[PDB]
Amino acid sequence: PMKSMSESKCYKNRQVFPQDTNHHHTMFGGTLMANIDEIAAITAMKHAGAQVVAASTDSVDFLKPIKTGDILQYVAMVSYAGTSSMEVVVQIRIDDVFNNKHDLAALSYLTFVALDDEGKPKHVPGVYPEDDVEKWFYDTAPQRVERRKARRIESKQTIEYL
Amino acid sequence: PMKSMSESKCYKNRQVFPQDTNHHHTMFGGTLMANIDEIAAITAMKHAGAQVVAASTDSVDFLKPIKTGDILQYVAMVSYAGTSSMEVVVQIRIDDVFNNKHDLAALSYLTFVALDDEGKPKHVPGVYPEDDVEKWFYDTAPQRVERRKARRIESKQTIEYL
Amino acid sequence: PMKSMSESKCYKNRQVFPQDTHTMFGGTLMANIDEIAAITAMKHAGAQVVAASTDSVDFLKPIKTGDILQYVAMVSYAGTSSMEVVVQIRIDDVFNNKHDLAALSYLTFVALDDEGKPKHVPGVYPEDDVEKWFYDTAPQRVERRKARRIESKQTIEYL
Amino acid sequence: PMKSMSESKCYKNRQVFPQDTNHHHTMFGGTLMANIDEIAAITAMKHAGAQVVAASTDSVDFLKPIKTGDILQYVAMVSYAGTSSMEVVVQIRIDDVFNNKHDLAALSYLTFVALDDEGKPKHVPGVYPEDDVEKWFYDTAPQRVERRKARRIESKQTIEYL
Amino acid sequence: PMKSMSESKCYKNRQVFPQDTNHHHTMFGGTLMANIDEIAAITAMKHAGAQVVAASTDSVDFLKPIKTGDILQYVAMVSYAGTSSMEVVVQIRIDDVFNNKHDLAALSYLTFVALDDEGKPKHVPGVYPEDDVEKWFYDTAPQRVERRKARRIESKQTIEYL
Amino acid sequence: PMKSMSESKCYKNRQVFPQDHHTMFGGTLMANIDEIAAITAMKHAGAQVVAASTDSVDFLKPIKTGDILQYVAMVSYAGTSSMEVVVQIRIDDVFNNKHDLAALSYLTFVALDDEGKPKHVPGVYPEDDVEKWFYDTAPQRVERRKARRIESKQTIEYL
Repeated sequence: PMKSMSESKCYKNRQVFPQDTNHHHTMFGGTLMANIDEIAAITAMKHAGAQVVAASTDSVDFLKPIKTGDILQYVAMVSYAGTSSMEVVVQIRIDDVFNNKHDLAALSYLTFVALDDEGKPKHVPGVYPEDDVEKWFYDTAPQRVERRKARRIESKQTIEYL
Repeated sequence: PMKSMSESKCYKNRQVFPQDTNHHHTMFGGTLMANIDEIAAITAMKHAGAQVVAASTDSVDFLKPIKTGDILQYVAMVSYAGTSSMEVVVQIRIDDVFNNKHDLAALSYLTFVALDDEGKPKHVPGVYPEDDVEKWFYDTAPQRVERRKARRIESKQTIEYL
Repeated sequence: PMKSMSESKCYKNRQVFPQDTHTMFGGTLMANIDEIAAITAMKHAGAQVVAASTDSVDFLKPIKTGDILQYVAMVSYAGTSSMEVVVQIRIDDVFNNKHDLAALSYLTFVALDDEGKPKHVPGVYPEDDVEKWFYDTAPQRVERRKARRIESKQTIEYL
Repeated sequence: PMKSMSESKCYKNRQVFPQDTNHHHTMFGGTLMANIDEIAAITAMKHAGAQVVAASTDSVDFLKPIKTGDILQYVAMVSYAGTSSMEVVVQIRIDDVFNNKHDLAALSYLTFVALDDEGKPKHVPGVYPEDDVEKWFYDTAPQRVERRKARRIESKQTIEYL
Repeated sequence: PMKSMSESKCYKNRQVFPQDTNHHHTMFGGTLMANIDEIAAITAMKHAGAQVVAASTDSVDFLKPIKTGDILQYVAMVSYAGTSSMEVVVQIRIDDVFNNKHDLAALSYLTFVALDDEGKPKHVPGVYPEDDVEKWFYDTAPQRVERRKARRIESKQTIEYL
Repeated sequence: PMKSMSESKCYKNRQVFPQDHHTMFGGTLMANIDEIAAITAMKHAGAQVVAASTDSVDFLKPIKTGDILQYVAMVSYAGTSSMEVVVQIRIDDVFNNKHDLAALSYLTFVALDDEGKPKHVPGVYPEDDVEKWFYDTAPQRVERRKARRIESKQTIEYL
């Protein structure tokens, strides 16, 4: 079974308010990350057709500053599907509604694991791209997914050490 | 100029409440990340002696599930100091308070840039470990820092592509 | 100048939890409705907007803890400076891929120039049969809107 | 069995804080609607002496902008009591304490249904006005109510079509 | 110049939500204290007819537990007025709205100072009771007020020592 | 059985932001005070705890936006089942590495068993010159607390 990256794509438009920003008109990194986590989890469930858990936030790159009164569009897709696990890619765009352009302000990758009711890993469908943006994330996923497994084993050492 | 990892170490004790969990009694990943972001930024400022910006969240590994009513301890330290940049390591512990135990539930690494009154990169002091845990993060930090730089190469290639 | 109902269409997916309740509390739903409708109206007007009124929120099916919500907002009517936004709130069944309409809301926004004055907005046109259903039923709702702000007019006068 | 509009009257003074406003320092239509819904539900419970559920928000009219640091006074009353259903009216006042004035900033009408311990519609006492303002909302209620029942017919036609 | 205790009396009905309670379904002391502080300031502004600042929360006594879904009624009054300062008393009641009983669940006393538009202390009117509840708090204020002036001497000793 | 004031000492660093004339809202400060103190009391008692009272919160220096706050909570007194927790709220100047005491609070917690009845707690002892200042002065605050609990129950009696 295969699902396109589009089938489980989730959208979220949100505006940046003063309670969401810092001391320099600039969005709290923590607030961006919470929203990222929220949209990615739903995208992961839709795709898996099962409850999911976050194994890890593999990265969040802050690329362009986000200020109060800015309009955000979050886009989430499954970019890699292993046995029970998926990489979700989230794009966070600054949406200019007065000259109708979009700039990529942050980029994030997350790893979710699907669970049955047992609490055990559930097989998930595979995923496939349909346009080239989807293909870009799809093609680059395998080098990211192995680095994820490598850094979780150096994370294995660290817990053992402590 | 040099600072110990301890000089700028920040602590945060917080309890896990219903408002913070999902309907499986498990802590929202986004909430953990907002708190991680908050504690790490303060640690980064203390150390830099200047305002700072988040360049990136390099990873969050969720290692043990966190449930409602659990007591958390966040510990943040600067584990690497470059020219203008800091890696902050944040440890999130589940604190067993009548068996006085601590289990490592999540581990995160973040990157900050110090800024002058203008908004341009500012020199930061170097950092040094004093105990063997501090030395562990310090010693393993350089292998992590190159991966950080290699992988934002992928992010601009990705921005370029889009 | 015209925009389709799709051009300014905004989406929001949300899961329902306890801080959100096993019936979802209305206040939470109404904050999310207002948030999504305003962004759709800005996108359409290409200008700052203000909420003139919430014309209705209909609670049709209860929303329970752990339900997954999908909000869809569209401009269903554009007069001179004012837009009607319709928000559909769906209970999104993701393991059997069903959708049930749980709540329905209609709001009225006015576009503003930099002054603080009403700004002309482009028109709107439907492209599919759902968009047409809301587009076609909008005109009775819109004067019912101005009809009750004349009744709102008497009320403030009296008080 | 009958109750005056005053018997179930609820009050709420609240100040408007940044957490409640957008970047024009203007109160969120959504926050206001949550507060209206909260005060109306309690007034509806008091009148019916039963748990209640919201069938609808019949209207909210935004009449004067509400700004940060403004002091609000909410007043909720039952303006109509049918068999199992109640109309609640909420007046939202900007409360000026330096000259002791009140200006009407928003007006809302909501519809609640009283429920059995089973969850089936429960009979409510009737309601009666005692002054000229209460009589004004009372005399104007039946027209709003007939519109309410009409608007749920169009709500079902919409559902059928979808 | 004098005001009765009733002139500046503020009311607030609020229901207790999950967001307000802990993992034992029990209201956050911090939330109650925030709500207490909010209503008292307004009562203080009303009495003084000027901006106010909180000098202290003189005590909050938790007398009966407050749970999720409970309905609270807060009542705030000026119980004492010195030259520039006011004591506000807040009663927090659990409101049984189907048997119309009230239990006093918490009791708090706060002290505000009225300020002029510059930011210096402003004189406030005197205060007087009209019923037996109002006279109860008025008559017992002198000991609370002396408890208050003593405790800011000890607060100064503490600062000097630190 | 005894624990030092340090064994259960808790820390919390926070910055003062929008959601928080920008002069920090007392309610935000008091919410944070209550949270940090309850955790210190559990740590000390090694048991679930309830807040009996907030004995005082003194606002000593205004806290304005961009201040960095450091909260420190300690057990300053331990009776049979009850604890006084002292919370220090500091304005932490981080580029001059100095500290100002902005607010000071004392709270009273009672320890509870799984039954829900008062649980005995270990005693407390100071180790440094600051800990001894709070320790030595606690009994007069503590008696002032036991008197105010009577006046509060009597108040209930009267109403």
